[PDB]
Amino acid sequence: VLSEGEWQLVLHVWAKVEADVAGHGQDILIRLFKSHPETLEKFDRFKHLKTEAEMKASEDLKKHGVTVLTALGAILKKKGHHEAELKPLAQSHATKHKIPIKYLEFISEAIIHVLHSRHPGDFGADAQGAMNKALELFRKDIAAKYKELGYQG
Ligand code: HEM
Repeated sequence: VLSEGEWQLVLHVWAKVEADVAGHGQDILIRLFKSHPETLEKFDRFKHLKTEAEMKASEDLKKHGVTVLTALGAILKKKGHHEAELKPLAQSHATKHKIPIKYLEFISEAIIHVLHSRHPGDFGADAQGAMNKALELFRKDIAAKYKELGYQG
């Protein structure tokens, strides 16, 4: 469980994410796609994009980056009590999108990278630690839904 201390750190950097969701959402998906190319193959919708410059020029990709960060933001502000929000999310990812839990680990890593680039003084070791925990709790609750459905672990 995150402490109320750790959540404060989490929601304090998230409030600045919210200052430019689109921006952050674009950087995050691009990092994920470049670092883990197989992840791009899960999107029929963005599969055509070949270069970083193309990804950057895609307004539709920018639009999906807000969709994603918007769903994450709502979960995070629930501080742990996110079951209604998480559920539909795990359902669609396991069963429609077929996204392995491992791929959820790579986007976490992408998020924590971008946050670090964008908000140094706001994302020290301590907040990095808190965000990592929040995303592990995310991963863990989603995993328990996947196993219940007969996907991944
Ligand atoms: C922070 C983790 C993530 C969050 C909060 C998130 C959120 C969303 C949401 C809200 C949607 C639209 C509604 C729905 O279908 O659920 C969506 C669509 C989707 N997500 Fe995620 N997602 C996450 C991670 C991933 C990852 C890692 C992948 C693949 C590598 C993935 C693949 C997709 C695909 C294929 C769609 C369908 C989009 C479309 O074609 O319109 N998601 N995601």
